[PDB]
Amino acid sequence: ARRFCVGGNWKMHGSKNSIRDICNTLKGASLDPNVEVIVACPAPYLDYCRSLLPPSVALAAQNCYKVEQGAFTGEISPGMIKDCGGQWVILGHSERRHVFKEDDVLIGEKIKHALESGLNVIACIGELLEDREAGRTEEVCFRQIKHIASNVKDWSKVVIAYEPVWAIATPDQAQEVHSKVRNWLSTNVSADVASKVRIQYGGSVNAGNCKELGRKPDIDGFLVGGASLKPEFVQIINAMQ
Amino acid sequence: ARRFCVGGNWKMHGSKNSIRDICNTLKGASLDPNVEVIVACPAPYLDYCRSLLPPSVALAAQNCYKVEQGAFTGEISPGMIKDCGGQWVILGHSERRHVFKEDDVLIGEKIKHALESGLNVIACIGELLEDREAGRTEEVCFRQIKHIASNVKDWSKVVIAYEPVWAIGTATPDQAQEVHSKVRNWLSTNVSADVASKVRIQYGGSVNAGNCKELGRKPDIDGFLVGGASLKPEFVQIINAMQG
Repeated sequence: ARRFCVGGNWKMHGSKNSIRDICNTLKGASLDPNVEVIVACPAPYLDYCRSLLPPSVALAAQNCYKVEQGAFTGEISPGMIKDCGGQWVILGHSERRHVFKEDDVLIGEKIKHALESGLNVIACIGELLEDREAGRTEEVCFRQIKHIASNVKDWSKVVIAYEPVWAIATPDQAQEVHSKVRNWLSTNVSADVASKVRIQYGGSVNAGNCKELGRKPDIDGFLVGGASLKPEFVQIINAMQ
Repeated sequence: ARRFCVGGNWKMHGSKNSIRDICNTLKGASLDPNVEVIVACPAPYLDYCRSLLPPSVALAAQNCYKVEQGAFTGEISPGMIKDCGGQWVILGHSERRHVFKEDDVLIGEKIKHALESGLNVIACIGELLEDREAGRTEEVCFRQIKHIASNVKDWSKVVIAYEPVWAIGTATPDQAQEVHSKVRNWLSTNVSADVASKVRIQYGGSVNAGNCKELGRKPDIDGFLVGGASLKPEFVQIINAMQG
C-alpha cells in the first residue's frame, strides 16, 4: 500500500533552453497518475522550472543548509527554496557526502531544519565499494539511517533513497538492502512507519531495468540521474503500468 | 590609479521581497559613477536580481564548481551563472574555506574554470586567529595568493579580497593597509610590477559607514567586500566612500 515515487536528480546539468524542453516533454506526456513525481534542478532555475512544470511534477532542490539565515556564503535555505516554488529537497546524497565531505550529523541537522520549514525530504544513504567488500554494507547504512530517523518527527514527509555507490548491483541485491533498511525502521522506530515509508532505488535506473526493479516488494520507486534528463524518464515514471 | 571596487555579499540572506527593496534602494540611490559596484546574491535569485538591478551594479554568484557539467549534486557552474545574468563569482571565501573545508587546490581549479568561462572573479584570502597570533599571517596569505595567481592569466578579470578572519570571528585600518601592502609586494615580485600595479585589493573585514571613509583612503586598499551592511541603506554610503 505504498505509493510509487519517482524522483529525477538533474545534478549539475541544465540551461534555460535544455530545462524548458525537458519540461515540455513532461507536461506533454502520458504519465501514470498513481505515481508521485519529483525533479531536482540546480538552484538558479528553481523559480523557472516551477513555471514550466505541470502540476503533476513537484519541484526539489538538490541541497540546502541547516538554518534559515546566516553568514554562510554559497548556501541556500529551505525558506529560499519554498520562496521559489520548491516543495522537496534532496539531502545526504552520496556526492555531498563523499565529494563534499558532508557528515551524518550535519545531514541530520539539515533534515531536521528542512522538515520544520515545511519541506519534504528525500534522505539518501549508501555505502562505498570498500564498505561492501568488508561486509560493512549494514553497519554503514544503519548508522546513516539512524541519524536520519533521529531527526524525522513526521515520516509522511520523507522518502529514503538507497544508493549502491559501491557500484561505480542486481535487482536482487537492491531488494536485500531495501529489505534490511525497512527491518531496521520496523524494529527501531515503529511497524507503522516501516510499512508506509517509500524506499527508492538510487542506483543506475534506465528504461531497460525499471520494471523489474520496481516489482521488488521493498523498492518503492527511483531516484534517477542521467536518464532524468532524457525522454526515457517518462518510461521510467511509467515503470508500474 | 586603480578603480575603486565595492562588492556586496548578501551571504545566506534574501527573499523575493527583501531583495526587491535593496535593488530599488540602489536603483533610486545616488551612486558615485567612478565606483565599480557588485552584489552577490543566493543562486536561487540570480535571474531575479538581474532584472531589478540598475546597469550600474554587476551581479555575482557566491560560489561555483570547477566544471561546466557533471554528477555534482548541489553544485552550479559558471555557465549557469552567466546564463542567468551573472558576471562575477566570489571564490575562496573564508566561509567556504573554513566552514565547508574548501582547499587551495580546489579553489585554484574553480578560479581557472570561472575565468575561461568568461566570468570575473573576486578571489578571497585571509588568515585565522590561530595563524596571526602565531606570526604566520603572511605565510598563509602567500600560500593562498600563490594558488590564485597560478590559475590567473588575465588579471584584468580578477579582484582580490582580504579577510581578517582572525578578527571577523576588531582590526584597524593600519593593520589592513599593512597586509594589502605585503600582498601587493608578493604580486609585484612573483607575478609582475604591472599586474601588482593594477590589481584591486578589497578589504573584506567588517565595513560600515563609520570606517569606510578612512579605510578607503589607505593607499593599498582599493575597495571593500561588504557583508551585513550590504543589505542595509548604508551600503549606498559605503559605495560613496571616496566621494569628496
